[PDB]
Formats: sequence, C-alpha cells, structure tokens
Amino acid sequence: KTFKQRRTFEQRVEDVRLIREQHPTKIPVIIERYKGEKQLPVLDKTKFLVPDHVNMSELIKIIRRRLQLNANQAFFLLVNGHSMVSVSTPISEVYESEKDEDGFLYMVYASQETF
Ligand SMILES: [Cl-]
Repeated sequence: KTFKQRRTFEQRVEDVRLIREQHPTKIPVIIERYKGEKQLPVLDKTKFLVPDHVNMSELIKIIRRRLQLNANQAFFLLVNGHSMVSVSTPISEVYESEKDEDGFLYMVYASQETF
C-alpha cells in the first residue's frame, strides 16, 4: 500500500540515483496521506521533484494548492516521521539532515497534529 511496501530498497536507491542524473537540482520527495486521515483528500501521485531552493513554508503552500484546499482546512506535515522544528529552512538543508537511507525525503500529512 505505502511507497516503501511497493518498491524494494534496491529499486528506491536506483530511482534516487536516476533523479540525481536527470534532475540534479531537484529534491526527491515522497508525500503520503496519514493512514488514519478522514478529512483531507489523497494526492494525484506519490513522488515529487521539489526545487532545492524552496523552504518548508513554501512546500506546505505548494501541497495545499495541489490538494485544492480552502483557507480553513487544517494541514500538518511530518518530515522523516516527526514535526518540523522550523518551516524557514531551505529544503536542500532539510534533505541533508532528514533524508532516508534510500535517498528519498519522506513526508506524511494529516488534518490533526496528532498522527
Ligand atoms: Cl534539474
């Protein structure tokens, strides 16, 4: 069902290596809906190539637009399994510290702070 269950570790590593070769300025991001989530919709895809200069505040705005949310729908994003300490950090810096061993950056979204 989840990305890590659909693709082998070998397959995920090789896909991150191809993104380095073909899209060298992009961060490879996996974005999934929390398995408990009732309110927010699912995304149209799983794997996102994010320009490495955007900060987390802008990435939250990008994902809200992609989900076509309105102003009073709540949205919380986990990175590497946990809350973001700051939304001001450039995603290139977030990637270097929070990347998975497969080389993806894993994010999960919910309408409650309680995942
Ligand atoms: Cl690129």
